[PDB]
Amino acid sequence: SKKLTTAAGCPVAHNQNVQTAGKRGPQLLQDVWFLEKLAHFDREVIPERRMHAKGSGAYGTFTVTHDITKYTKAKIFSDIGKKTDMFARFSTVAGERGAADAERDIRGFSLKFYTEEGNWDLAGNNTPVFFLRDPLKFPDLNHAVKRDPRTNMRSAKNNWDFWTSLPEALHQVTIVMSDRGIPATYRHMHGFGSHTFSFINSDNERYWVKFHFVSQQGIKNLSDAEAGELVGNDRESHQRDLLDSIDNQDFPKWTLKVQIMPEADAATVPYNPFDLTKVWPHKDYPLIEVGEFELNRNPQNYFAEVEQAAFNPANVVPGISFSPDKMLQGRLFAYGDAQRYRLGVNHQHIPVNAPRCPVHSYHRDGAMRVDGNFGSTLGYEPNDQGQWAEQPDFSEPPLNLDGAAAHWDHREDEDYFSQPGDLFGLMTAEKQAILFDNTARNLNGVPKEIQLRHVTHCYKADPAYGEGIGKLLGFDISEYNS
Amino acid sequence: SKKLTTAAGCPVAHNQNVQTAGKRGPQLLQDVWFLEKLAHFDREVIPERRMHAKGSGAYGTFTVTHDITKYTKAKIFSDIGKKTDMFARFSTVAGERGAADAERDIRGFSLKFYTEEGNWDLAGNNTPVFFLRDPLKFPDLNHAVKRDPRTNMRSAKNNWDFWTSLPEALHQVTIVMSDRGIPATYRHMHGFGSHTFSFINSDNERYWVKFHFVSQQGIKNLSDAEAGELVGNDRESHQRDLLDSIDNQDFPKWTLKVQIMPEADAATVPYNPFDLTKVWPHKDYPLIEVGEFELNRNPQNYFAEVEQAAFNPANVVPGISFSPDKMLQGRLFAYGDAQRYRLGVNHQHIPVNAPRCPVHSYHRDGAMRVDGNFGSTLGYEPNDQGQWAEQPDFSEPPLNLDGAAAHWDHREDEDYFSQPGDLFGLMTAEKQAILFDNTARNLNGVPKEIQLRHVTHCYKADPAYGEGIGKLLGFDISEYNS
Amino acid sequence: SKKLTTAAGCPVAHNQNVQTAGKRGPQLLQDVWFLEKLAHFDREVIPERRMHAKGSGAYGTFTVTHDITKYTKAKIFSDIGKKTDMFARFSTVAGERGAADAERDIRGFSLKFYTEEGNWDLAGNNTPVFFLRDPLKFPDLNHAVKRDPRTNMRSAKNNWDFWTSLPEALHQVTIVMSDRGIPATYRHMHGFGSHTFSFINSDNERYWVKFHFVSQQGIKNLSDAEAGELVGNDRESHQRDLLDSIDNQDFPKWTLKVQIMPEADAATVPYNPFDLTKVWPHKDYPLIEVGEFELNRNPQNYFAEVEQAAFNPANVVPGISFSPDKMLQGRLFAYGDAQRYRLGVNHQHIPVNAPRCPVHSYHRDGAMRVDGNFGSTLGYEPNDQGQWAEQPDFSEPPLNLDGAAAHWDHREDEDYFSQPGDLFGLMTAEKQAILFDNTARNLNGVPKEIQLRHVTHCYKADPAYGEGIGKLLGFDISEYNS
Amino acid sequence: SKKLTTAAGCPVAHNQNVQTAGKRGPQLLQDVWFLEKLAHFDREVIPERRMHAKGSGAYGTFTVTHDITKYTKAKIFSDIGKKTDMFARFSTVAGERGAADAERDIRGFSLKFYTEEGNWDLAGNNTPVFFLRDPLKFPDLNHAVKRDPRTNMRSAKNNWDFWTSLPEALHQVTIVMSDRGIPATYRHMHGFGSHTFSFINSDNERYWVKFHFVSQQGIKNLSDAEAGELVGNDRESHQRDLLDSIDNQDFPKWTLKVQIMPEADAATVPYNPFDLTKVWPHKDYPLIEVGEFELNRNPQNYFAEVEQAAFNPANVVPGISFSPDKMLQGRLFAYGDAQRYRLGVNHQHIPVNAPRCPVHSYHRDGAMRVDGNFGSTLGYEPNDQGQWAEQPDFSEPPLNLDGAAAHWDHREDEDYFSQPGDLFGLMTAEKQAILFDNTARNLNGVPKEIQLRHVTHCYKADPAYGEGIGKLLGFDISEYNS
Ligand code: HEM
Ligand code: HEM
Ligand SMILES: [Cl-]
Ligand SMILES: [Cl-]
Repeated sequence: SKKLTTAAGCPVAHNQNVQTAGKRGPQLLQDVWFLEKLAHFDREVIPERRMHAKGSGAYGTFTVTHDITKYTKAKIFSDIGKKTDMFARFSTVAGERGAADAERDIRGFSLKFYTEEGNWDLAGNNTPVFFLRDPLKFPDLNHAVKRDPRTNMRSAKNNWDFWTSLPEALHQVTIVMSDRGIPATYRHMHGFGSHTFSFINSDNERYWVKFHFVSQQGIKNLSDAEAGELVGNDRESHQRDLLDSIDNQDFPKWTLKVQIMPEADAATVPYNPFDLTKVWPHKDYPLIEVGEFELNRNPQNYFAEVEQAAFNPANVVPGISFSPDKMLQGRLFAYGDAQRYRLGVNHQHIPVNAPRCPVHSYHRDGAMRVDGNFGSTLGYEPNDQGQWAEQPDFSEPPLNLDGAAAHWDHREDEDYFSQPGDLFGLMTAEKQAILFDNTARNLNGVPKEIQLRHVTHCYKADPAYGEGIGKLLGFDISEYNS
Repeated sequence: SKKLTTAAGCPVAHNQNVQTAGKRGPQLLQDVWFLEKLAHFDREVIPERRMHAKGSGAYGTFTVTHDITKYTKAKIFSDIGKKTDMFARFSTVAGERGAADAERDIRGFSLKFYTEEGNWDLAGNNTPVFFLRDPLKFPDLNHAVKRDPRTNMRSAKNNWDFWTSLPEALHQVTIVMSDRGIPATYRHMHGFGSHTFSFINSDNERYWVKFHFVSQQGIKNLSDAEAGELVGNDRESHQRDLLDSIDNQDFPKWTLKVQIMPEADAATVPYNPFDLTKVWPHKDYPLIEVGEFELNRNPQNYFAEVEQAAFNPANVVPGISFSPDKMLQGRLFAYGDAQRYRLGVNHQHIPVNAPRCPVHSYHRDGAMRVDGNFGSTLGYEPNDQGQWAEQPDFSEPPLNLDGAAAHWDHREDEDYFSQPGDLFGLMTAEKQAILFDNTARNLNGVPKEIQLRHVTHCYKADPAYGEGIGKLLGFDISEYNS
Repeated sequence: SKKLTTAAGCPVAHNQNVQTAGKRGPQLLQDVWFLEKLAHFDREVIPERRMHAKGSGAYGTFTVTHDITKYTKAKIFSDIGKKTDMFARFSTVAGERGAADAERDIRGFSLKFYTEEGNWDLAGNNTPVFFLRDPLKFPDLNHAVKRDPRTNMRSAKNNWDFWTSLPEALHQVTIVMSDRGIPATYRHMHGFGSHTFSFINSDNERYWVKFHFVSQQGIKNLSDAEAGELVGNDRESHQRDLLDSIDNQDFPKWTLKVQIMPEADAATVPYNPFDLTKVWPHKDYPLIEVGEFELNRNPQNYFAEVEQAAFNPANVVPGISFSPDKMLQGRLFAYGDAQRYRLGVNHQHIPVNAPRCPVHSYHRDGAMRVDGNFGSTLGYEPNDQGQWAEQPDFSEPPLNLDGAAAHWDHREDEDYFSQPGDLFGLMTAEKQAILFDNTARNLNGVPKEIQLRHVTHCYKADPAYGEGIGKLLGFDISEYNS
Repeated sequence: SKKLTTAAGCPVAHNQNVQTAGKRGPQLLQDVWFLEKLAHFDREVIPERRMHAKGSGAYGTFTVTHDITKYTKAKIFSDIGKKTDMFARFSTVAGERGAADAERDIRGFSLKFYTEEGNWDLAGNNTPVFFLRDPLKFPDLNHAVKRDPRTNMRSAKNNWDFWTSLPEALHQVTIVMSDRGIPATYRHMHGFGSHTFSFINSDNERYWVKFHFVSQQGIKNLSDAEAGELVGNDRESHQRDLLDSIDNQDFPKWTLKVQIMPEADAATVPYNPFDLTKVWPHKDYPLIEVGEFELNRNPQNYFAEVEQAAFNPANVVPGISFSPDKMLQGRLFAYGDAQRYRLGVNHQHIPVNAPRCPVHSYHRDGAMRVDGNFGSTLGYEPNDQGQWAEQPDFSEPPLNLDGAAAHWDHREDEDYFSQPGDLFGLMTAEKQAILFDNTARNLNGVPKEIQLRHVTHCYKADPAYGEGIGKLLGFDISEYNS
């Protein structure tokens, strides 16, 4: 029971010395434990995630505290006090596997709720917005923010050339360059679904919805100087903090709140409600409390439960659906796809990914089939056994459409600057000074014409925002005020 | 259960019609069930086995009937009446996935015994010998007996050019060209370990051993004409027979018998006891009966239990070990290697491959890790927790060695023809004529110089053997006389 | 040079005998040539195709004979006498690698044209129609026509339960049960795109199109009895014929003809023009001649050129596009998905799949990257280098849409029987008798209620069609005439 | 030029906006550029190396300066002034992709020489020795020095529990805890083959050999405090240095020197000459200058040329071979094994891995076969076409052997401490204080019984070594005495 065996269950007699042809002779092929042990060792590693490769996870419990059942029939939300198992992974974005935790970056805020009608995956971020309006730009973002093909290092030129070429990116650039760019720990940041999603209620009415997760620990951040110091001591600071806190029974909590928009308002609101680079004003759609979750159990094995974790935005549950946010649409393809490659087609048989409700999922065979493959069950539908029966009671209402099939130009909406301006305007002088200093030092070494492209965008958001950065870089106002 | 869900447990509402932009419009990406179902479908297939790709499997039970505990300490054989669950896979060799069952070919006779001290895999054949003396020639044999690189069809010239270049191959060539080359069913053929292996007893004494599995149904074969007729009707004849026999409770049995040679005898016998192209004469080493098995249960799912089955000759149990047969030696590497590629590093977690005894196998991580991965258990040994403790009481005795590390030429042993001669001499005239006819027709269209090479080898086995084929082909006796 | 080396170019001295500790000792691990040779051998096999696994390929040339540039701007059709190289693969559907060539089945008719504006893949069939109207049924078809999960054999019950559950399948069921179900060779069958596609001209006007490939060798078929005799002798009959025909310089040819439907007609025609189970009457849309191709070159290596060939219906070229045929829509996802799994992400660097025109494809990294990965070229767009510039001149016209996003029920169109009834009406008494016999024998052993379901459908197509099978099965007319 | 196409060479019209059902409608599946672009993106990542994942590479040139042709027939050394092109990768050991360059760790020093008789791979380290005597302990070392299964962080307890269990590890622990544990740059460290290898001359005589690479830039190191400050600023410090140095034409250089031991001396020397934890004293075998290499080209693409680089210790060339060092013997299996998994079976067709000399490597098929697969060339040997002809002229002489096949206990050699003591004795008082300090801070938080185990080992090496650490930890000399 601490006794070593082979994978086939044979006792291992020799784990210290290989078999050789005499004391000083070469090694024998028939040391098969050596061959097995090293062959499994040689295959421990699987591909990292193409985005958010560096991260930390924990298990917890979501509890309903308020009634939103008029808007959604989702079983997770059905009764006050109702508890649901869940799993969260927090992460950086650009960093690879052993990259520093405490970098200036978006943080992933990824939740799996093990509901009675399926795993609901909400792969959120610590920001309500993102850089892009169209998912075609996503591989380009990755290539701009990660390592240069030649230098194998991040390139400020590549990063800023790309960002300055997409004025719609200004909102999230501002957020990442602000004081919230480096949370002090994963417990001291908020979470967001970011996208507009939808709620479907008992009567098949549709509402557009935003998910908000409010930290009960409050917001705490690190300056570039504090982060560099921390990173020099510990590339694993945020993992360390999450693990230690839960082991110390200091369980972090977040309050789920939602914004809910009747289907019809989408046609009338002054902002595109499906634009990922924009929020819905709280004045227009106030936050509505729903419940809270708390993270209260560390995984026993990081590789099995965290590295192998897969969150798919397409994994929704009755009462929760998508929206025509083009960014969300693209994500409906890319995650299942990336996860089948990264983890194997049968990766939902990995415990962390498995439903904790009845599952009868049809798909047969595939690599590493360990669940019995449904035994002798026939594989085709329609069939004379009524096997693999669809469930029409769960059918969503149609969605009205208007206009031709085409590549519609998102730049028809040129409101790239007002929401960033609003954000900047709300900052204290200290927060504005931090913003300015972070941006200016990030722009160091970046070719002047790219710098000026950014300063111009900041100016259009708010003249004080452009000027704050322009002054630090040594530009005359005339260079960026047109 | 009948109701259809996604892999994440979400009810599936539409399994008949995809989502489109209007009745006559193009398909929408947000049909996420379509993407999941097709993405899994697209990944059902895994690589087939490189050898013995076509096969049939069943479960059964082995029972000890005689006491051989004087020679082996293996728990499987420890008590008369002791029963052990097992899995068997029968197969052709050259045929791919949907190739005909009823071909002229060796048949695989592969057994997995779920013992209390590990899974014992014996991947045997329906013949006591093989074509080759050295494992380097194995890929060459595959390339000669399978599809030509250009034609994509088997090539008589490739096959016979290769066979005629290895005079040692004559024993197994004679067998495959004899009436035994096409068993009528898997139930009407014998099985053999083929290789010399070893038994180790309670006092750590070593014996060399051969395993023999004698069909209790007896031997039944098909002629080329009968097999062709059958194949034309049914490429699945042997699967159908095996499955149907078991479904009608006519369970096939085999009797295990062994030859046992004291270790010291191997230096004194007139033949090489580790030459896979040779048998041990029954006169020198009589068959010693051990027990019997029956196959009494069909797999519920063929892909998960038969296709994914992995038999590795290196999976031995205490009391059973290997020998210096170079062919056996090469197989100690190749199977685990082939199986990690074909099935994944964690394939021993697939139920058919899993031990039924205690397993504490050390290896961590790897693709599709579903077993918990030993949780938080440390991964290194030596350690201060007594974890992963080796088991020195199961240590095998040393093997004495003599001579330098070198590529010793097996052709020092030029006894290529005497055992084929003995086999031929024991055939009735009808069996000899069948041999002559099968060989002559197999050699059809093969260049004459290659045909002559084979006829010469046959003549050297027995003059009547060479002449029997020589006459059919129109050769003058002086052409192969010398 | 024919001298043997390692993969790293080191001379190999010993390819006949492995290195051992003495003449009769165990094998040494340091025989690294053995390890490398067997490790590569162990990895020769990749997954077969999930459908059409069994096949044959050849290179050839397409030549334009007629002017259709009024309808399409595609460069392949731009000038009379213009030659374009191509590769074709013909195949069965249900058979695995190694299954019989001469089975009753659809034949794949897959073409890759190496045009100056990209590879145009047309993955067609030897039939103008198919069994299904909706791509969700495809994995079900696979599972119904291939091996039973338990028996590992084809199942008449599974196949016919499935087909009788889909009355729309009757058209293709009729075709596959007719004398055309077994082509005598690949050269003696027609090819079809089957789907409605589109042509776009210089003025961006869209026409709907069907592609027809008319065999210049004529149609030749085999009966079940003739096919059985052939299979019994040769599982590779159609490969043998194609290879041998091309080596003998008897190059097979087909004439490309098209049906062309103005965009506005689609709304007015009495049949759904995007229904894969229906053809467009030649009376309404006569065949328009375009050109011809001949296959004149056998591949040098079958694995590298044929097995590794990837045909993706999404690989269209300017002037050729898709249609809202839901079956074609589903294919736009499945192939590239299946192919990246089967062949690797970078399979388009395999010579057979590579374009023979300017290519600058942007995708970076991925497994087995051999093309240089664009060197130091930056990887993001937009960028300040004008790199990865889109080509707006090649933009397609918008497609007009109407109606809500929904899973629209295709069974709104209940015209299941008229086109099968028409096809039957065109058959001679002899061809009808063959159809009746083929169907009755195919329904042998199938549960009576399933048989009756098919006969009922055949009855509704034409009373004589139903009665022909009904008689052979011993049914009274009252059992199926309602 | 600079224009975007699909992988099949079709021009891409829309790279900014995905195709939707109207301006604000959901995304259409038929946007096939989106699917292709995202599917390739989703598959960019391959597994990182199991050890030495973090690294930097460059191309250079080796020049022979002096004559050692008396001892080796290797072509690379055959003539003074002879130039050989090459590639080098330098690396850390424990860090993943993204981990800091400037950690306390062994550095990998890995060389590929493109010789006229094969690629000679020499995967060395920046140290002449290593922690272990037996290759079975390698996965244990990985699991001890990398991330704990539960915490996902490195563990001082795990690491030192393991190192203190292996007294033989002291030599390398001393070196990694010394000032040379953090090279300032890759240019400012030495390289070593570490293992005893062999040289074979024109007369087939064998010499044992050690390879040394002496930095022409000198040795320069960073203290823990200096390294932490650097890491806080830049995780890519060593990549940055190597890249910029070469771009600045400041080409780093190393002189190759060898130690050469006649075969006979191996039995007479007072140290095991095949013990990887030991050096050969310069007193007995002085360094003999051979040539130098410079690194003078940065790779064009890091992924394709550095990440995909594979160095296999078994890739030796005529004139150079192995030794019975158990650790070297194990590496002969593991690297090819790991690389086939990580990179694909055909990874030696990746340009950096490709030989420039004649290559005729035999192996057929396998994933991503892009080289032509030897076209129609037959695949078996022996054959009648002279194909795949072995090269017996390059045969190596036999190695005399003595003793039984057994798992021989290396702890028969109890000389664990003398060489670490010799090294300690040669350090200045300042470098000794640095050693004490690095070690004592490394032991922080490690259970006292483990700490004491290490101090005991150090004392055995030299009383002042043990006392130096003992003092800093607050132990009395009597607690770790003798
Ligand atoms: C929703 C409908 C369909 C789906 C999802 C589907 C799926 C597939 C898949 C996954 C493959 C293997 C691809 C590969 O690995 O390269 C394949 C092969 C093939 N299919 Fe389809 N199929 C569909 C309908 C059709 C139709 C309607 C046709 C004819 C018009 C067709 C013709 C072919 C041919 C010719 C091949 C073999 C291509 C080759 O020679 O490599 N399929 N199919
Ligand atoms: C039992 C002993 C050892 C085993 C089993 C082992 C195993 C491995 C493995 C699996 C890798 C990753 C290989 C790849 O994916 O390309 C690796 C990398 C490496 N190892 Fe070893 N190792 C051993 C000892 C050593 C020793 C003694 C040295 C130095 C003399 C060394 C130097 C290196 C270097 C430099 C690399 C990275 C090669 C590169 O730059 O791509 N290793 N090792
Ligand atoms: Cl994949
Ligand atoms: Cl592998």
